[PDB]
Amino acid sequence: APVTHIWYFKGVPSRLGYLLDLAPKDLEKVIYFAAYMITYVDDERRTR
DNA sequence: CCAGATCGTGCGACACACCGGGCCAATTGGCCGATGCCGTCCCGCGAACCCCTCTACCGTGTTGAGCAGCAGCGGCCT
Repeated sequence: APVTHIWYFKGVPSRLGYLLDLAPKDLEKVIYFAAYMITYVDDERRTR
């Protein structure tokens, strides 16, 4: 299974957080299997 | 003065100088040929060597200092 690099996750400032605009707590929750993340949504289909 | 050392000279011996002959001793050193023991290998069996599998009373919780970013809150502004 894929894993993350600790240098680009933990070190302040959280580079992943800055790039994706995620607070470090949310990122830590996601990567360490504590909450889901929505990675795709079909806006036009649901609106129709 | 004059007689032996030194040297001249002479006669002989002569130890080889030659450069050429004519045979030989010692001493071979090869493996010739024949005989014999060891290295390698191909099984043969067996001791051990490692891996996998299953057992059903039941049983249910682990210092100080320096610098920077984030969360909560007081208080405008709409």
